[PDB]
Amino acid sequence: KVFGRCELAAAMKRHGLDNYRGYSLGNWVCAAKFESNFNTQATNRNTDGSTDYGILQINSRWWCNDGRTPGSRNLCNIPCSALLSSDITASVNCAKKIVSDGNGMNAWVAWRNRCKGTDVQAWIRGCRL
Ligand SMILES: [Cl-]
Ligand SMILES: [Cl-]
Ligand SMILES: [Cl-]
Repeated sequence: KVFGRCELAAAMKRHGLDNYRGYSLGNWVCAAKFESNFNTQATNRNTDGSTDYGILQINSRWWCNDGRTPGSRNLCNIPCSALLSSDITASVNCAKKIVSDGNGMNAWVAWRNRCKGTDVQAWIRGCRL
């Protein structure tokens, strides 16, 4: 599914990401914009042979099992394909685990490079939340 901006903001709030580990909602919407363009079916191969999946481009090296990432872990205990669903629940519960891990949202290179320090509140402008 390709989420609408305000549509994703509302689902992310409802699932408890607004200010999760101190990251306001616009941070999360911003990260999804630049990771997936709001498309739950986004997949992208990394140089290390791992793959990123879903609206938040959660990676198979640590976080999900795709059966084809040597030496990998599955810390969120999910098939990577569950991150592709139009239901963002597995993605959100997995993001919560990732962002508590130490480096916060820096774990999303696109967040660090494209969202961090910007007017991320713009990503939730106009939304009834
Ligand atoms: Cl915000
Ligand atoms: Cl694997
Ligand atoms: Cl932090």
